[PDB]
Amino acid sequence: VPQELIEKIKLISPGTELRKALDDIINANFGALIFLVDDPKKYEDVIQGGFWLDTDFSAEKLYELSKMDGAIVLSEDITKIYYANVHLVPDPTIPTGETGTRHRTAERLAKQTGKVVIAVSRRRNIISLYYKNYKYVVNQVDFLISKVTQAISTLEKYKDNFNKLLSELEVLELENRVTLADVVRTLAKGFELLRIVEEIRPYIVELGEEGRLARMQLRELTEDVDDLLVLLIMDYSSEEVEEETAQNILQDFITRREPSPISISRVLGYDVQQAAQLDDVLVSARGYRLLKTVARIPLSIGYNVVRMFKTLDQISKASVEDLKKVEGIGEKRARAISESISSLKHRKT
Amino acid sequence: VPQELIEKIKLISPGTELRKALDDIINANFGALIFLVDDPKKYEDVIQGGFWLDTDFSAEKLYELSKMDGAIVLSEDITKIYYANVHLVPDPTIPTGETGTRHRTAERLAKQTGKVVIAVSRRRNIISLYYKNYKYVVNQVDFLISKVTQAISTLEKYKDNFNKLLSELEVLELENRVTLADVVRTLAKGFELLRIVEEIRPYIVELGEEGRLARMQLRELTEDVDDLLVLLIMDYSSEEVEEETAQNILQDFITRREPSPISISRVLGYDVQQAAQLDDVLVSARGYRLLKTVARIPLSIGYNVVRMFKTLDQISKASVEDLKKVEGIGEKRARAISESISSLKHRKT
Ligand SMILES: Nc1ncnc2c1ncn2[C@@H]1O[C@@H]2COP(=O)(O)O[C@H]3[C@@H](O)[C@H](n4cnc5c(N)ncnc54)O[C@@H]3COP(=O)(O)O[C@H]2[C@H]1O
Repeated sequence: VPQELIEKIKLISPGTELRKALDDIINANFGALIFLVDDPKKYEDVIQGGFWLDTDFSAEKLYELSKMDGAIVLSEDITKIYYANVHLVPDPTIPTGETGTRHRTAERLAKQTGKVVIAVSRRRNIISLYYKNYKYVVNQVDFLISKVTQAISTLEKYKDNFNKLLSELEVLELENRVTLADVVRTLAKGFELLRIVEEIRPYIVELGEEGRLARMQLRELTEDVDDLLVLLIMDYSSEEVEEETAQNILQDFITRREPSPISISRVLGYDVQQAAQLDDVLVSARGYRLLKTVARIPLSIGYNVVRMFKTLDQISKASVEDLKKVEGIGEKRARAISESISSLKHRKT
Repeated sequence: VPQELIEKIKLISPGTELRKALDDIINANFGALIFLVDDPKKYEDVIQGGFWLDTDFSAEKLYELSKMDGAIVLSEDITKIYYANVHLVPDPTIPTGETGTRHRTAERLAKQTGKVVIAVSRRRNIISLYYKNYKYVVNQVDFLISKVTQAISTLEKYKDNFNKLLSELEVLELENRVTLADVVRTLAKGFELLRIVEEIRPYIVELGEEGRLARMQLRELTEDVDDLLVLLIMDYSSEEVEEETAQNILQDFITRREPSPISISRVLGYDVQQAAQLDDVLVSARGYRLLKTVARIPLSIGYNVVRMFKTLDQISKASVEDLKKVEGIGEKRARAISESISSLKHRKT
């Protein structure tokens, strides 16, 4: 959905006075055909008859005017009502796949002038917005809320399985018994989880102000998942990898590439052709995840720590004095690192 | 019914563009509250909100605008539509005998402003017109046509009886055997016939263009009745009476006074007590009726003939030579008088 169309869709999203008027119109089963233009004079060839109003916009005014047949013309910023009861006459030769005089008119006029035209039939509860060559059907809140609520419920389920996988991976990581299969399984679940978020995004945007709670729920459920996934990529990829490369790996699996076991392992730098092989590849975390998340060690400085020790296992075998031999690590960083790892190994294993 | 009010009625009578619109409004069961003013700027105290239109009036525009709630404001000559969807706020203290917000509003505004206010309820088919302290309910054509058709059919009956009484009196006149009862009976039916005409007149006016055939029918039926009644009064009044005085006698019995036997005989100049005495009084026609309607002799000249011969009876016995001794009667008029009378006697008696 082009950013261009997205901007127009906001004009009729829950929260706007315009949308408030369209909802009333739908609730009353009145129909509507609205043409948005800033300079009516320039479009006098497509606008016939009706009443010249040139008055300040209001949702109540639009609703009342919609009781009359014909079309209403508003300024593009929806601050002025120019005409009411007009006959819109776009070029008949313009191709259109719409049905009925009202929708065929709206599409042709939108294509012809490059402006927005809103159509609402009396029988249905949807709002059809035509811009240029785009057509976007806007749904009622009830339909959206239902879809969004089910998606959120679905996400809770994915997140729960994700936390179960992560907790088990945590134990293995601390015991240095991690296999490629363990990592791949955790990443795949994390990728699948973030995909759902991406897919439900448009519904939430279309919800406008009625999507505030939904946004809060999504944020609470996926708060630190992206970072966590990036750190897993950095900790288990075949060879050293930057936070940028990892972040890119994440974006690829959430959209383009499909999160399949082999595909994920392959992108991580492992040469595998069968899923069964995964349980045969032993891997060791570099330590980035634990250093940043638990030890609260900045990634930049973390590269230094991994530079010297290579793996979390070797980092947990170092002492305060030993750890301080790394640039950026003082008695404080050294303590945080050492104490945080030792504490986890005692509580988790 | 005041003339200043009859003028306003014409504004919504069948045939006008305004009435065409109101008929449609009624057919669609839309309601209507129309305010007719000349200077829109001067009523900012009773007119609130709505849309300023200042556009040319048309029946279709009014109809379309009546779909919205509220009132419409038109110019007094029905050439412009000033406002639509407005809230009318007349003084609440002004007395009103109307029921419902719309009609109470209409009567108050008309009284407060001295202007015309038209109200139409959604459920009923009558147009209520308010002007100053007047209220006139206009009916649909179908209701008016039924009443008018009945009245005409009734007039046909009275006219048929008038014609029979007239032919009977004609015989009696030619034979000089007329009694006051015969005269009064004929005049009575003639006064009753013209009264019916007077009572149906407002129905005819209210029919507007749709009353053309009705008017033609009333004219054909009562054509020369008035003249005939005036001539009878002149021929049978106790003492010589001027035409104007006869016409005034007619006007009175057609509106004010009641055409009862004794009453008519009284006004004719005969001192009668009981209606049974009428058959006892013998009277002789002066001759005006026959001289003017049959001999085509102007009243100014007929006076001369009566002045000399005194009665139709004597006139019928006068020779051409005798008649030519009268001022205004030459060989031509003498022949016409003599021949027209001898012809009637031969044919009728
Ligand atoms: N001051 C008041 N006191 C008690 N009830 C009140 C009221 N004001 C409004 N209402 C109630 O609301 C109903 C509908 O109001 P509405 O404006 O839609 O629909 C109205 C309106 O479009 C028109 N109308 C009435 N008075 C008007 C006024 N002063 N100015 C402009 N339009 C008026 O006639 C329609 C029907 O009138 P109706 O009385 O049958 O129906 C009224 C009445 O039952």
